[PDB]
Amino acid sequence: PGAPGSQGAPGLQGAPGAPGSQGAPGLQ
Amino acid sequence: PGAPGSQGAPGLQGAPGAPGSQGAPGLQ
Amino acid sequence: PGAPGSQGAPGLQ
Amino acid sequence: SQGAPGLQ
Repeated sequence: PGAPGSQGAPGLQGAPGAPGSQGAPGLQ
Repeated sequence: PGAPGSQGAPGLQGAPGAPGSQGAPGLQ
Repeated sequence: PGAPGSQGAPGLQ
Repeated sequence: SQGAPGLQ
């Protein structure tokens, strides 16, 4: 029955990141 | 004692959400 | 029964 | 008994 270390919650996201400065065309 | 080492850690993606790196140059 | 491990990944992009 | 990390 017990199994310390067996499959728990399947890995999702885990190490999410993020885009940096997406910028915007404030020019012309 | 269940199934040893059953964890299925994907460890992929899990971070790339909002994509896009435009940094639309401006100023001028 | 056994244990359906991960038949889906909740979330989105 | 148990002994799991997980998630964010």
